[PDB]
Amino acid sequence: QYVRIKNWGSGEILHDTLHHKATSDFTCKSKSCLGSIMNPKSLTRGPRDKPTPLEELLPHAIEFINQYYGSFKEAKIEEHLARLEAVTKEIETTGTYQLTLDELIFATKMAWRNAPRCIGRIQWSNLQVFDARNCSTAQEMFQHICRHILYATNNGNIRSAITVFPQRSDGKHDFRLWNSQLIRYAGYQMPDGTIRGDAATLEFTQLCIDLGWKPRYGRFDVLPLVLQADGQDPEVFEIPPDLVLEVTMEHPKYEWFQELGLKWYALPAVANMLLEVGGLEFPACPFNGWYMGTEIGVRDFCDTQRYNILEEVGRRMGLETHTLASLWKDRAVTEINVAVLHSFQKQNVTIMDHHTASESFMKHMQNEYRARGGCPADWIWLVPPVSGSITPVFHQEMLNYVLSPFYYYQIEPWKTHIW
Amino acid sequence: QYVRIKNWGSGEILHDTLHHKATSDFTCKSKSCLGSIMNPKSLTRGPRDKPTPLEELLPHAIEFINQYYGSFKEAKIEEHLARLEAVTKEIETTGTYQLTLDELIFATKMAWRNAPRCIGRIQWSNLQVFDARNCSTAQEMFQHICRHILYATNNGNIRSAITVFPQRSDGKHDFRLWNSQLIRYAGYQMPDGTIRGDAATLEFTQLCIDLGWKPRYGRFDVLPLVLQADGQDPEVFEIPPDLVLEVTMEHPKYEWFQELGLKWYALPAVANMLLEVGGLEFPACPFNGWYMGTEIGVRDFCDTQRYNILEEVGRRMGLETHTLASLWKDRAVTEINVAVLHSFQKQNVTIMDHHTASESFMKHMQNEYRARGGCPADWIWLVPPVSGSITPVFHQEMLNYVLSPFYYYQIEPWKTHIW
Ligand code: HEM
Ligand code: HEM
Ligand SMILES: C[C@H](O)[C@H](O)[C@H]1CNc2nc(N)[nH]c(=O)c2N1
Ligand SMILES: C[C@H](O)[C@H](O)[C@H]1CNc2nc(N)[nH]c(=O)c2N1
Ligand SMILES: CC(=N)NCc1cccc(CN)c1
Ligand SMILES: CC(=N)NCc1cccc(CN)c1
Ligand SMILES: [Zn+2]
Repeated sequence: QYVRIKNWGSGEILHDTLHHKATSDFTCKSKSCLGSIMNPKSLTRGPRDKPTPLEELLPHAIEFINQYYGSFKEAKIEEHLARLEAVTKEIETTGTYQLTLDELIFATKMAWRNAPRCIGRIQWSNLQVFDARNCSTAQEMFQHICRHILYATNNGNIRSAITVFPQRSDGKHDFRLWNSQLIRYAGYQMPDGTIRGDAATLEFTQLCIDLGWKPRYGRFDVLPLVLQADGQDPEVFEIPPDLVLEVTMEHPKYEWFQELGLKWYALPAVANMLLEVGGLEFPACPFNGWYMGTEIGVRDFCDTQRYNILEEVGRRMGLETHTLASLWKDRAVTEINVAVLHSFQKQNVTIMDHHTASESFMKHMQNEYRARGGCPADWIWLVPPVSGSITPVFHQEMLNYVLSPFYYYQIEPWKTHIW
Repeated sequence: QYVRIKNWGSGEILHDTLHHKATSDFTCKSKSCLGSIMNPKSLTRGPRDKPTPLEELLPHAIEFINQYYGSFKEAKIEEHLARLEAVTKEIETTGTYQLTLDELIFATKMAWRNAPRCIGRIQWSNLQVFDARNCSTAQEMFQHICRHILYATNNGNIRSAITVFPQRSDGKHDFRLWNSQLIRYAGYQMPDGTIRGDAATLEFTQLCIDLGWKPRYGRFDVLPLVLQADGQDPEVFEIPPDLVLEVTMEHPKYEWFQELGLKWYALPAVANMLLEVGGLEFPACPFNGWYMGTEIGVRDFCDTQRYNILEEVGRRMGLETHTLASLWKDRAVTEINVAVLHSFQKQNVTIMDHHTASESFMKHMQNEYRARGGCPADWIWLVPPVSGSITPVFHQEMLNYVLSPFYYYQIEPWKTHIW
C-alpha cells in the first residue's frame, strides 16, 4: 500500500503509491543506506555485447506501449491493441522495434518526469525533440548537435530540447558523445603542478589533446565535441564559436568583480546519459534545459575542485578570510550568486534562482501526487547547495526510485572502447 | 567485503567494513529509498509490555561484554571471561543484568559515537556520566536533572554530559521525560489564530497546561519538566530560573537587532531518546552537548514553522523582501547567524559555527575509518542547513547504518500511557 510522506514545513501529508512500479534494486541495501552515492550501479546502464534477449524486450515493450496509450484522455483501444500487435511482429521479425515519433516524444518527457535528481521537472511537458535516429556518421552527429545548440540557445532565450540518435542494437555499434556536457571548458595541468581552467575536465581535456586537439591553455577554453558514431572510433569537432553564447560575470555594486575575468556558458546540456524506454536503450541523447543560479555561482565557481574562486572574492570584499567563524564564506558565495543572476538578466539569458526553482518543484510535486500518486525524488540532489532549510524542499520528505522511461548514467566510453 | 566511498572534494577513497555489524533493516527498502524520512521505524524503539526474552538478551549481552573488553589496549581475558559468566548467571537468576559503571560510561560514549545524525562526534570521548540508575521518584529525577543542567551549563562554559536513569524492566515501570529537550520555550495559540512562542511546542505546551501548569503566554517562556518515574503518572516541575542560562541576541553592526527582542537558551539537551546497550534499554537518559550556530540562527529563528523571523530581519535590512530572486533570504539568514555567534561569544557561552563543525567531523570521520573502518553517517542531517556545498561534508559520500550501542527515538509518552 501507500507510503506516508510529510512536509515538516506545512505539516501536510502525501501517500506515495507510484513507487510500486519501481524496477530493480536501488542503492541503499536492506540494512545499510547508500543514498549519498553519486554513481551507484542502480543508476548506471553500461555497455552490451549482444542484443537484448527477446524474452526481456517484448515484456518491457508491451509495458511501454500500454503506458503510452494509457496516457491519453479518452483512449484508443483499437489503435492500442493494433500497436501492441505491430510491435510484437516487429520484434519477432527484426529482433527489436522502432518507436513512433510520438512515442519517442512521450518517452523523453516521461524520463525527464522520472528524473529524481531534477529540480525543474515542472517543465517536463515543454521539451523540443529532434529525431536524429537516422544519423549514420559523426559528421551528421556534429551537424545535429549544432542544430540543437542553436535551437536551444535561442539568442539567450533558452529552450529545453533533446536530440535522439540511433538506439543501441547489438551494443557493438553504439552512438556516443564522449563529452560530459555539449558545451564545457577545458582543464589544463600547468607544468608547475598548477591546474588552469576547469579541473573537472583534466582527464577529458587530455583525451582531446591525445586525439589531436590543439590546447590553448586558458581558464575558459570551450572543449571540442568528441563524437562516436555506429561503434566507430571517435572524431573530434570544434564547436562553431558563434554557436556558443557566454555570459561575462559582473556584480551590480562591487565593480571590481569584472576584474576577476569570469564568464560561463549559457547552455547546460547533458551529453553522456542513456535513455531507456520500452526495453530500448539510447546511449546518445543529448538534452538541455536552462541554468539555476547555484550551479554556476555556487558549484562551478566555488567548488574547491572547480574554479574555487571563494577566497579571492572574499579578500576582494575585505573579509576576515582567516577567521572561519566570521562566516565570510557565507557572505562571499552569496555575492557570487548575485553576480551570476544579475549578469544573466543583464544580458537577457534565461536563468532561475534557487528559491524560485525550489518553489516550483514543490508545486510540481503536488501536481505529480494528485496526478499519479508519487514523484521519484532524490532529496540529496534536489536541495540547493546553499540556503538549504531556507528553501521548502529541505522540509519535504521524499522517496527516490527508478521508474521507466529513465535517464541512466553510462560507463566512460574511453574505458569500454575497442580502438 | 568493504564498500568503496569517495570524497569528491579531495578525490580520496575509503573502505567501509564497519557496516557489516549493522543490525535489523534500515529505512530505505530494497528498491525504494526512504532516506529523507525523519522518523522511520528503523530508528524508533517503542514501548514494551513484558520483559525482554532471555533468548534475545543473553546473546546481545554477551556481544556487548565482548565489545567492552575488546576496546582495551592489551586485554584482560580473565576479567573478561569472568564478566561474561557473572552476567549470564545474573540473567538466569534475575532475568536481566546490571552494567558496571564503567561499561555504562563506555556504552554512552559509543552510542554517541554511533549517532549517524551527530556532527560533533569528534567529542564522543569527552562526556560526563551521571549515574541515576537508583532513582525512585519524580522528585529525585527533577533533582538529578537540575544537577545535570547546572553541571552542563557551567556558567557558559558548556560541558557535555548525560544522566542515566533506571533501565526498562517489564516496560510497565518506565522512567520517561515527556519533554523533547530539557530546556525549551512554550508555544501558545492565541485566540485570534496567532501562534506565539515556539510553534513546535504547541501540543506539549497544552499538555503541561492540562497537567495544571500556569501559561504565561510569552514568546520565550521556559517549559516545565514533566517527569514520569517507575511507570507512574507524570508530575510537573518548574525549572529553577537561576539554572537556565540564556543569550540575548544582538548584531555587531545593525544595532536595531536588539529591538527584535530575541534570545535563546544556551543548553541543547535531548530529553526523549532511548539508550540501547547489551540488550538493555534506557528510556530516560537526557544528554547534552553545545550548540552549533545554525541550529538557532537558521532552524530555530528562521524555520517558517518555528519563530520565522526571516522577513522581519529582511525588511529591517531594507531588502527587496518581495523580489524572491534578489536573494534577500540569503543575506538575512547570514546576518542572523552572525548575531547568534557574536551574541554567544560576547556573553562567553560555548558555541561553534557550522564551517568549523563540518571540518572537525571530517577529521573525526577519518579517525573513525582508520580506527575501525567506518562511521555510521546520515548525510541529510550532517550537512548544515545553509552553505551546503561550501562545507566539506557535502562532498563526502557516506553510509548510514544502525549499530549498537545506539540512541533510538521513542513513541510520545502521552500516546502510550495508561493514566
Ligand atoms: C528547463 C529547466 C531545467 C532546470 C532549471 C534544471 C535544473 C537541474 C539541476 C539544478 C540539476 C542538478 C545538476 C547538478 O547539480 O549537477 C539537474 C539535474 C538533472 N536534470 Fe534538470 N533541469 C532543467 C531541465 C532538464 C531537462 C530538459 C532534462 C531532460 C530532458 C533534465 C534532466 C535532468 C537529469 C537527468 C538530471 C540528473 C543529472 C545527473 O544526474 O547528473 N533537466 N537539473
Ligand atoms: C559537544 C558538541 C555537540 C555538538 C556541537 C552537536 C551537534 C549536533 C547537531 C547540529 C545535531 C542536529 C540537531 C538537529 O538538527 O535537530 C545533533 C544531533 C544529535 N546529536 Fe549531537 N552534538 C554534540 C553533542 C552531542 C552529545 C554529547 C550527544 C550524546 C551523548 C549527541 C547526540 C546526538 C544525537 C543522537 C543526535 C540526533 C538527534 C535526533 O536525531 O533528533 N550530540 N548534534
Ligand atoms: C557526496 C554527495 O552525494 C554529493 O556531493 C552530492 C550531494 N548533492 C548534490 N546535489 C546536486 N544537485 N548535485 C551534486 O553534484 C550533488 N553532489
Ligand atoms: C525532510 C527532511 O528529512 C528533514 O527536513 C531533515 C533534513 N535534514 C535535517 N538535518 C538536521 N540536522 N536536522 C533536521 O531536523 C533535518 N530535517
Ligand atoms: C539542465 C540543467 N539546468 N542542468 C543539468 C546539468 C547541467 C550541466 C552539468 C550537469 C551534471 N550532471 C547537469
Ligand atoms: C547537542 C546539540 N548540539 N544538539 C542536539 C539537539 C538539541 C536540541 C534539539 C534537537 C532535536 N533532536 C537536537
Ligand atoms: Zn537510503
